[PDB]
Amino acid sequence: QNLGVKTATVTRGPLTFAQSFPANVSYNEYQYAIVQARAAGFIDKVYPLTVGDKVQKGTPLLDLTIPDWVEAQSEYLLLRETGGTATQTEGILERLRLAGMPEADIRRLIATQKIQTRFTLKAPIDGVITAFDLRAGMNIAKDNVVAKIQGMDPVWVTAAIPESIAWLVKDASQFTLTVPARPDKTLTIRKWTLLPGVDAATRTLQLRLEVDNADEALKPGMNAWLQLNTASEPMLLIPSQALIDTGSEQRVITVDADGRFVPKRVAVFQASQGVTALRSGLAEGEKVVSSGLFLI
Amino acid sequence: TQNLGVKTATVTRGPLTFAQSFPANVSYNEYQYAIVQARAAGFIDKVYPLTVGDKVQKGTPLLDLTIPDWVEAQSEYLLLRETGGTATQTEGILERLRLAGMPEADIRRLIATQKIQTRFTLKAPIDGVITAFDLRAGMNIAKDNVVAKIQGMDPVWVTAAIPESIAWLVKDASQFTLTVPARPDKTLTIRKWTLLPGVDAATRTLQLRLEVDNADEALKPGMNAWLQLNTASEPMLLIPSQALIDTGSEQRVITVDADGRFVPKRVAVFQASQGVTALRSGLAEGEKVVSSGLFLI
Ligand SMILES: [Ag+]
Ligand SMILES: [Ag+]
Repeated sequence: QNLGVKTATVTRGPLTFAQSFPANVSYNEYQYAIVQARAAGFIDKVYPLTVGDKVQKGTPLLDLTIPDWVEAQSEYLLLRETGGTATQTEGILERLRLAGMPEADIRRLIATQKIQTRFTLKAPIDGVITAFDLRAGMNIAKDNVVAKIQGMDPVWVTAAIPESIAWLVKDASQFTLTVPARPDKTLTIRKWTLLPGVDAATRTLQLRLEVDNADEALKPGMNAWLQLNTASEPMLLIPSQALIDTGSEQRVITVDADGRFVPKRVAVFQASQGVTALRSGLAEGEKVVSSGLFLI
Repeated sequence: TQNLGVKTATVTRGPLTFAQSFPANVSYNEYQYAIVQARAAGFIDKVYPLTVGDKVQKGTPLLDLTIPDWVEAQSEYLLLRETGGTATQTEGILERLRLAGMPEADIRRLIATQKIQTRFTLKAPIDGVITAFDLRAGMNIAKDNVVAKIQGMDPVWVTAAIPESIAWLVKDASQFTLTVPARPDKTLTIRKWTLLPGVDAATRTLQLRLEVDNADEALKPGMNAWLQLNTASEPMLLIPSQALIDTGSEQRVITVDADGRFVPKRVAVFQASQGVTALRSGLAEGEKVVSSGLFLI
């Protein structure tokens, strides 16, 4: 009959299965930008760039020159002399932007008057080079590609999930990202999405995850770990401490408010995370004692 | 757009079923063993052609043994059938003997054959397999001391290594499908099952105690046993997979309003399994669709 004790109380609810997962970083094929040629032409310059550097934003990649183009921009040129009604000249200018002449150039042809030489092309978005090293003098064709850039503001980690435990995930907080390379502050997490593709090896769905890269502290192909938390159909819960056995016997403390205790019988369904859930034995609201201590 | 050598399919709500094979190691149940112990001090005789591990067919002899003291009273009583001592007296000692531990089938022989009871054999309780015992000949023993053990085999234990994550999703014996490389044979029926809530700290893994019906006795333990388990999923709208199509960013399939007129409806697949698929969103509970179809542009 002591009372240097602590009170506990039975509760209904689910558990929380921990689970760490292997994750490999990735570049979202969405936050990228490519620069393509308006139409065939030839090249010039090409700066001190390799397949992957750091462009600051809108900056030169290479000058280039185009034949054919000129043929008409000169034909047109004479009309401003041979009194060809405005509508005529205009009709050929659109017939040029058509083929694909930069608008800001045409104003410059019309103003500076001197036919349009070569015209450099600048990188659209800040980012990181990928593909491109081609240089000097090359013959190209229409909308053919010339180079790519990679954005880094958002990033991709793709953990490999078991279908069996798939649909138990429906909120971004179940996830807890972590990285060996960068402990640091946070690993905040934009949005999550699940490619319903069943990697036929182990029944595994690729689980895409756009992560906030601002401080740019991450490259790709790194090592990334995913602490996921799953749950369970709710069951009668009790703190583990307050449970005891050692053999076929399994059960603990009933405490009806009269401060009087009693041996009640419970069969643990499963245990996890320092607390246990009884398949059967107690009642929704019943009170039990954890950390207690008293005599025979 | 008009053929009809087809087959009709109808959308529905419900769960999927996740397959999953698992490693299992057979085992003997520490409940299906028996030990034969002595009633009281005595000495021995015989001891049959048995080794530490044979095949007892059930209730059968292990050895006969001789005991003194026992005699003391069983002779005293023998005179009360001559010296006219009320039936109540005699019977009072017989119980006082079964008390000490006298085989009921032996007393009948004491009363019938009359000849005081020489020695008396002891038989093996349960069908099984001998474990411990090789002791033989003539030996001095004491009271409830042990003599031999046996291992039952009729019920057998297999224990799969289950992940808690998936744990609670199992509540019926039929999800279990047992298979053994060694013995394809007929069935592998499965008495009862149960979970030992001890989380194997390595991988978050429970045990999965399974009592399997070993009748034909075709399984020793330490064997290889595979457990094809099936899980489930919170209910979602289903469609036969045959009746779905894509190949790129497009994903959707046949809507068939009763007018026999079809239409390209757009659906989003949550995941697939076991030959059917489940749409996160897209169609309607009971909308009609076509599997096994086939027609033109
Ligand atoms: Ag449950
Ligand atoms: Ag679903």
